[PDB]
Amino acid sequence: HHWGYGKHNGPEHWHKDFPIAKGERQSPVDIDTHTAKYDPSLKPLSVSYDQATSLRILNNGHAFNVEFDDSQDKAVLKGGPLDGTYRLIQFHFHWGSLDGQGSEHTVDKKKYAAELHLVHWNTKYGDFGKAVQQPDGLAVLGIFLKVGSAKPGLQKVVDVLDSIKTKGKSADFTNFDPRGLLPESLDYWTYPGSLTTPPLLECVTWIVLKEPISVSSEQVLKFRKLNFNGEGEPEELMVDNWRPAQPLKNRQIKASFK
Ligand SMILES: COc1ccc(C[C@H]2SC(=O)NC2=O)c(OC)c1
Ligand SMILES: [Zn+2]
Repeated sequence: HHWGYGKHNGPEHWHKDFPIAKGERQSPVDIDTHTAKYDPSLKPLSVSYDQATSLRILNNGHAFNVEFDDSQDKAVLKGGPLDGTYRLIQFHFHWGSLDGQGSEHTVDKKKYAAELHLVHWNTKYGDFGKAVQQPDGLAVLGIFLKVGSAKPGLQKVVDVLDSIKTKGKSADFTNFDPRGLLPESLDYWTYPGSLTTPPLLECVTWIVLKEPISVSSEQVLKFRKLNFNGEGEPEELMVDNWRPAQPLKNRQIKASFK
């Protein structure tokens, strides 16, 4: 599979190798704030990242992933719409060429500069590969980025990017605290969806925070210096690595807040 984000291999082409691209619960979606309904049944959201163990940062030619040790319940997401325990395995971002685009989810059609995805898997399925074959296998916590003041908790990530410029490069990335990427409020929207890259599996409970985080123009500029290509290949800047909004179809987006 040679999927990407260019004219010739981008989102509009994915359906040929991955027919689920036109399925019934695809992500991302536009979040219409005037349609999403407060759900009093949602339990409190619990982000328990105190024992998180980051390992490594990898440029995979699509984004960069910060990977965690998920061999035990060290960093978990629970509560909200979720039944049981979801283990943090990695986070990554999607971003734009310009500050007015980059997010995958949109809010009343507004695009943010970027979007952070913290990917977790349901521990009742034993491993990640099994979890992605289930409708309730993953929980992705999505956080919007806007350009304003610098995010201090992001700078350790920004500073390692020079060392993973091209596809297939990785670097040791220990002792990174993902709590420094969260906004103040955990108010969220939730809906059932999919992975936003191939293989596009319909296995995700999306939890999208309402409050964006602010990052500096300098921070996001350094994201944009990454490369999609491998070392020694013609430079293709890693920008606009986002899938656009997909049809909502027969789904409701629930709000955790009034
Ligand atoms: C096979 O299971 C997976 C799971 C998650 C991703 C990451 C995707 S899903 C998302 O929300 N954003 C992304 O980039 C994946 O990518 C190959 C593959
Ligand atoms: Zn993502």
